[PDB]
Amino acid sequence: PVLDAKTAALKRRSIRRYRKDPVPEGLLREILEAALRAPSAWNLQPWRIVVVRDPATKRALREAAFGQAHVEEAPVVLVLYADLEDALAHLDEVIHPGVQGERREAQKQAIQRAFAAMGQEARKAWASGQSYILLGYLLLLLEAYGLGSVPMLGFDPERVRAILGLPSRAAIPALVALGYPAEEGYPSHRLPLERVVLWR
Amino acid sequence: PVLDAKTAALKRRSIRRYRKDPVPEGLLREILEAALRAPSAWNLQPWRIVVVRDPATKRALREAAFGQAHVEEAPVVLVLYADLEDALAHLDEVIHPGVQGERREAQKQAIQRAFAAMGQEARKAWASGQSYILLGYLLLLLEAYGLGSVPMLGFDPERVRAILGLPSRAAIPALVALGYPAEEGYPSHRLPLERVVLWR
Ligand SMILES: Cc1cc2nc3c(=O)[nH]c(=O)nc-3n(C[C@H](O)[C@H](O)[C@H](O)COP(=O)(O)O)c2cc1C
Ligand SMILES: Cc1cc2nc3c(=O)[nH]c(=O)nc-3n(C[C@H](O)[C@H](O)[C@H](O)COP(=O)(O)O)c2cc1C
Repeated sequence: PVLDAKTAALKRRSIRRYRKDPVPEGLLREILEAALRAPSAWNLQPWRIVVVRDPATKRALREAAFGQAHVEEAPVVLVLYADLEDALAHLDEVIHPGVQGERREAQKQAIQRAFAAMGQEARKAWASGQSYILLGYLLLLLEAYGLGSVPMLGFDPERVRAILGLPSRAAIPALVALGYPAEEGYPSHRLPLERVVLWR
Repeated sequence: PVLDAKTAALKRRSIRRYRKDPVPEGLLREILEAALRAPSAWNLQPWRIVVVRDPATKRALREAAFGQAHVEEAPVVLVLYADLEDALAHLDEVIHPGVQGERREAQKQAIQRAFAAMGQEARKAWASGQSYILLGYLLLLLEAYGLGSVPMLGFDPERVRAILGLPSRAAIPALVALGYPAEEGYPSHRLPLERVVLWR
């Protein structure tokens, strides 16, 4: 009974306490397959995910996340990383299958030229930005399936790269702890609509 | 009959041709109120939205977006901008209402200190990243309500800032054209799950 998207967005709160029940791999795969349909500029999809269930690795990530207890307690921690260089080395995988021959090359050169003119920090920030569209899809879908989650930026990226063996060029836009909820979550407010939106 | 979140994510395609029917302001406000419940680091919510319906302004934005015709043809264009300095000047609006007295100050100083040590480009990229979580929520909700959309980065940000009178420090993570669909949209692929996800 997956929830409608409006109820999911209005009811979500971050959850930091979880039941001890495992999350079935079949259920996780259905959620990730739907979240990976998120759109990105030029269909580049620079996002990459590590699903961490091993207890020793979760304990190591808890230390990298300044001791946040939910990293170790949740049944599953997702590491969302962005690898622009892996995307650019495999551009034929993201170009539309109908766009072939000479059209494919012109699209591929325009993309390579745009990124050849950018530094390492700018590339990481661009690929991280696109990865946050996928994060928005994933948080709404986790709520719609009845799972709780907390996205995190409070961690040392150098330690996370070392524990998992990630490339030095990768950016890590978030860790996400998830599982079946054992708490309601705290009420949080948002700015009034009229403070954020201007009508023209 | 808002769609369930899984069907919305799996069926969405970008739409670039629209009917001439207007989008009622009451319907737009319900969608934006649900999308503005997206989460952000420290609840900072650095996103700001301009709803553009004026025909002359849409024509000016079409030129700024290198002539993309859907900017002028859609009934509504949303301009998503990020203003980190406006968020930091009003930190009392985002701090939890129960966190008062001395606790409020310690939270506010930690936030101000983190951003005082960053340059203008880094601040814009950080606020743009958080704004893409809201973009993910908004694209899924527009599909769930039966509207079509296309998010865009193909535009000159200096021209958009001038047309709307935005601050020089603002980043513009996307323009979004939307309306009732007049086309099915093109089929697009995503990478295989096993290419993007590693199980540990
Ligand atoms: C990108 C990002 C990073 C965040 N980092 C942390 C974190 O490191 N630890 C934590 O407990 N919550 C963290 N949060 C949770 C946010 O504080 C929270 O989403 C926000 O206060 C609104 O609360 P809600 O998610 O309950 O609606 C983060 C959220 C996002 C979107
Ligand atoms: C941040 C962003 C910027 C994009 N910019 C443009 C644009 O300037 N013009 C356009 O026609 N489509 C643009 N697109 C649409 C993308 O090409 C498209 O989302 C992707 O090819 C997958 O197609 P789908 O959205 O139909 O699933 C953009 C998408 C995103 C997410």
